[PDB]
Amino acid sequence: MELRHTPARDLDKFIEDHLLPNTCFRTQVKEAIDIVCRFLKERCFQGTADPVRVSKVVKGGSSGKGTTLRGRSDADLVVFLTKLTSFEDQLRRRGEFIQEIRRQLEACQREQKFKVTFEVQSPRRENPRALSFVLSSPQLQQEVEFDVLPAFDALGQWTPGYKPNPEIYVQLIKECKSRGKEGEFSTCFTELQRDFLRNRPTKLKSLIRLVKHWYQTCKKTHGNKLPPQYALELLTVYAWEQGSRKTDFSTAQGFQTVLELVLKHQKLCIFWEAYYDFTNPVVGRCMLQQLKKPRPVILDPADPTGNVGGGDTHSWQRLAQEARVWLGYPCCKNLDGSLVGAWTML
RNA sequence: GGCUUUUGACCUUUAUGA
RNA sequence: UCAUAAAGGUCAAAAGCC
Repeated sequence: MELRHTPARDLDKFIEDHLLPNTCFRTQVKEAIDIVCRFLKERCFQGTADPVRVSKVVKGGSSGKGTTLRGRSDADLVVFLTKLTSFEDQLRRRGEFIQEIRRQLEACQREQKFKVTFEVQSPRRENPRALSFVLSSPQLQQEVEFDVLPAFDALGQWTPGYKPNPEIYVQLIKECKSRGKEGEFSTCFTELQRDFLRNRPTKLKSLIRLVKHWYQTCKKTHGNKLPPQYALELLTVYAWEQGSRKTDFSTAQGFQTVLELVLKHQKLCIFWEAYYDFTNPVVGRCMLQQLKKPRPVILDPADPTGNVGGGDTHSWQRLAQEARVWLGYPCCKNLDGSLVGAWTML
């Protein structure tokens, strides 16, 4: 029943029975999300003496991408505030707004609205990106974990399917590389990150789910010294774009392709021009600098300052060693014993 | 041939915030 | 119009099952 004992033919069956989200489970999470969202915009930042307001609460993480694994009762919310004027503004006052959110959550708890339990000092205080807590509500039938991140609304009103004005990227690059905070404000472009995955073929998302499951399995051996999970998601998308491009493909072949790409990480230089490009001199120069870095280079399609590769070859070494082992498992093999084969790249 | 689910798309509408 | 949840209808993709 485990993935490592599942034959290649049966990968889609494994995904269906173990990875695809459940209806009743998902409805609980969505209601929990609405409860927190309404708390933020109706209670937390709504006082008449309070100038700060919520322009939008954006659902990030896997829930925004539609790549959620079954049994995952959690949500990552980015709350964009009208007060922040810049990225540096966010970097300084984020600890302040997190304190306020926590104080209002305590107030609602005092008023017996719901029950919240905060994560105790897993990160050290200063500088935190998120407020972490578990929500318990009488309306809900299960508990839901939350990560809430206050952010400067860099995109403003952005419509999916369109390129942001590059001037926001110029602003980002200037502020980032002035204080060495490359990739620090990728959360501001959460909407771009989920948009990059939203319209992908259904089976590609299922493959992402499978890759994520494999990743988290390895994560129980190595812990947090692996590359970011987001890097594996981008790598999976890259594999499909270069080697398949079809709604219908072999799940096993896609899986082996990603594993082999992990092995060949020393030659990975991956980027997109989905939301930015070389047309703007400053932006294009930033892109070029990134492509000249030690491999693997996997540039965030939403943030030109972010190399998801991590700049840690040790993490990729540990993942490559898992990749080589898993290539000998039944999940990459036909019943006769031979490998299903990887996609032919370009 | 049929059903269901998951993930998206489109046309309206409701609530809340901007 | 954007964000979060929901209502009605239609469409698509993939998967599972009969």
